[PDB]
Amino acid sequence: KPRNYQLELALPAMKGKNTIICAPTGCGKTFVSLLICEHHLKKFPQGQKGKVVFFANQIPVYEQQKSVFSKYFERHGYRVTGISGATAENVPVEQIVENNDIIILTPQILVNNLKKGTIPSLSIFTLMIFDECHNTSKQHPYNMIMFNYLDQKLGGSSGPLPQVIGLTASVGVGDAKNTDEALDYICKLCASLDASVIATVKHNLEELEQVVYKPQKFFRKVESRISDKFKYIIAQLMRDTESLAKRICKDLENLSQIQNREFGTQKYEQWIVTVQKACMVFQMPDKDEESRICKALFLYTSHLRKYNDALIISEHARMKDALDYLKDFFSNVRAAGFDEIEQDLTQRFEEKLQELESVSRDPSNENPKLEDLCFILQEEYHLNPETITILFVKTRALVDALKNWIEGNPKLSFLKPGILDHNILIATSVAQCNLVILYEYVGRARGSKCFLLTSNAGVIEKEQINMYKEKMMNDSILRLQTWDEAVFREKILHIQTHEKFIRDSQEKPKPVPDKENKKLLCRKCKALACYTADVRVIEECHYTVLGDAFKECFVSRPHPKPKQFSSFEKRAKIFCARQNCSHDWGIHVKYKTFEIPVIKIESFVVEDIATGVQTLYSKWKDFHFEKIPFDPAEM
RNA sequence: GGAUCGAUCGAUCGAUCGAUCC
Ligand SMILES: [Zn+2]
Repeated sequence: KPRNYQLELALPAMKGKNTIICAPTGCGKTFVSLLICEHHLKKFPQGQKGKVVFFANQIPVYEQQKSVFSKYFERHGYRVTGISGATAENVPVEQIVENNDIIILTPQILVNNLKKGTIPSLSIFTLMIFDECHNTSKQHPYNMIMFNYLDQKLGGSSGPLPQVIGLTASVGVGDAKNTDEALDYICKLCASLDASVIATVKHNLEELEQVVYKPQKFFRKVESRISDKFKYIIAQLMRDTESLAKRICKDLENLSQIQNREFGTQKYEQWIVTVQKACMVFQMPDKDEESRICKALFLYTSHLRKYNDALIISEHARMKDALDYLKDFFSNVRAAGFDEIEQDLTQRFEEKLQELESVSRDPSNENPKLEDLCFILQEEYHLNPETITILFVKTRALVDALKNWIEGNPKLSFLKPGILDHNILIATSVAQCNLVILYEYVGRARGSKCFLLTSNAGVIEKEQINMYKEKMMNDSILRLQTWDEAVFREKILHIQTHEKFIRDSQEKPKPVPDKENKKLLCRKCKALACYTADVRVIEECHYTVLGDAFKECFVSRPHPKPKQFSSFEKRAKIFCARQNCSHDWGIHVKYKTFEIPVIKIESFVVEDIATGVQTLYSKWKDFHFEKIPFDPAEM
């Protein structure tokens, strides 16, 4: 039943103006959107038909919205449907939009349609409902739809424009420090979404917080370990590896010029990636020993990166977990390669393992952060044995490490694995949620706690300034609601005019393609893969090769997760067809009836025939050449 | 495969991590 609370948010939208309706409850926002849809479709006279559209960004929320809209809008006789990645194949989306009223298509589908030519004008709709509209920041599908909307509006051909009624939970601040910058950011959001009112409950505050978030904070700053024998042994191993890596590259310290680097930090991983991407462009004229040098440097650098990841895991998670990670990596790479370099590194790690295993089993080397984590878990469960806790972790390499720790720790047995009956649900990013534990990470059950565990004061200061930013965002929302409509509409119109101007400004023309027939080579092998004259672009995003000689240059491998995406269907991945390379080149797909190995320029190095410079690109867009379109008439 | 977002880190750009969509 619609209560007065759900109507105090819908009143500013039923009048016929664009809003930024915001509520902390999901069910509340859904019911408000349903009431707005009902009041908007029922207000039209006879002869006209409404085409309200809903924008869900995720598949689960899309399914929930489609289900609730189909169950609600039944007695009214409105055709409600939905379009996603599993429905926009060989269906005339124009026929779906023209013959429906409450379509709930995802925003990427509407962006693709507006780009293709289907649905030329955006005036076909009469009410747009953006779900979680605080994502309208930059280049987002919501922002691209709003760019088309503002271009058709300010362009001087404004037709029957639709209402752009939004829906969010937090208006968001971004990186504002003073109240002026937060007000500017909220005005920029309201301009990009083109709304004149920010609906927020200012009358019904009594029954607001009965069944809402109502969180709490229990910051717990901890210290790191001191008896770091494992870190010392791994640092000695990495120093030996880096020392024996300089036998072929004397200026390895010269290739990456940033600062002093230390083992076990993200800066070391960045230095590793930089020295990898810098030593992969050698131009030795032998082209035979140069391949061995590049492969040896790639192997040493991959081993250093794995050791650095193991150090970070041992710093955050347990020691046995980092040891298991290193053993798993070594066992996985042992079956792929059999060269003397891999043998040397594996035998060195095996020599160190006889002592690393004894060091890991030492009960006096337990992490203190895991210690007081299990302590606070024990005390909170002794306080209440029916608490469904969620433990957020930064890396996905630790969501399973902490699960193994919970399953192995004898001091606690009441917990169950809940990697995302299941008591604790160890997740990474997003129900009851009776307890949250942000472990090194930077809405119900009134009485729930939220413990933040970290070994750095940085996260504590960031959470403090985040609470201050939430307070200042509430104050700025009150200040904006205090304003009238005229000056606010003029301000948002000026903001969107300036944004349209600066957007028309940054228009990069077509870069002049090189008429030279440059070629591609593997990363860790430097073997001739294919000439760029043999590369065909499929849909301005995907690239493939049609050469018969290229068909034998790779080897297929079953994909761990195949899923078709509106154009193709995945079948397998492709690897380099050498003795001990096994380098990830791309993915094998089917377009309509053919089998095509679509490659990625990330795992490739470009070599020119004119000069001979070896360039390394990241994405296809940065790579400029004669993009020959895919011709099905050939093969 | 491609795009998008967020966090961290490093010289307006780049790297890593995580998530989303097509
Ligand atoms: Zn290769």
